[PDB]
Amino acid sequence: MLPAPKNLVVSEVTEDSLRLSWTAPDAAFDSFLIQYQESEKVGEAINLTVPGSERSYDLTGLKPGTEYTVSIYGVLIPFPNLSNPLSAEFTTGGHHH
Amino acid sequence: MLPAPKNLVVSEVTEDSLRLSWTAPDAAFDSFLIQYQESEKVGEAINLTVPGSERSYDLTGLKPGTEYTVSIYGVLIPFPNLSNPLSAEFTTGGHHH
Repeated sequence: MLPAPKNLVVSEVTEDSLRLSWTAPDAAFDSFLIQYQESEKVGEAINLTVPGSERSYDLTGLKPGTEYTVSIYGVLIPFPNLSNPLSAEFTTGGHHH
Repeated sequence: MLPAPKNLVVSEVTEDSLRLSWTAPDAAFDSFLIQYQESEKVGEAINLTVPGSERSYDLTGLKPGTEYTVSIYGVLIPFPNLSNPLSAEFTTGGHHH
């Protein structure tokens, strides 16, 4: 289990936008996943992804006087799993020039 | 350790091309990595990736009467690792209309 980001805060609160900020734990991430949605309306979260270098993000296109539930996760993208190799030597037709 | 693909074979041998074929083990892959290079020339492998649905691939742009070392690996792309979420409820300015 990777440690969660810490201290999710808001600033630059307007009628249609919110600046999110957070702090990195003792592990670096490739990305942060930010999920958000109106706390009351029935429906699905909107998913945003930002590079792991980032510590703030501006949410935009929001509604005035409205509560939003915001969740942030650290994301680590593992290297792919490789099998053992299978090898052969194959030779094209004709003669080498 | 994922099991290797099996039975790497060649067909449609021409002066400039080789059809590779192989068999899947008792595990499915997202992709196969195919590395190939002239067996004798000093230099780097060429890396090709094909979807895990595939069981043959045509190597092209080759030299006549030339031996190529070919290696194939199964590739599995894991789901990303997620931290625990950190959540908050934030509220935009103004009044709801």
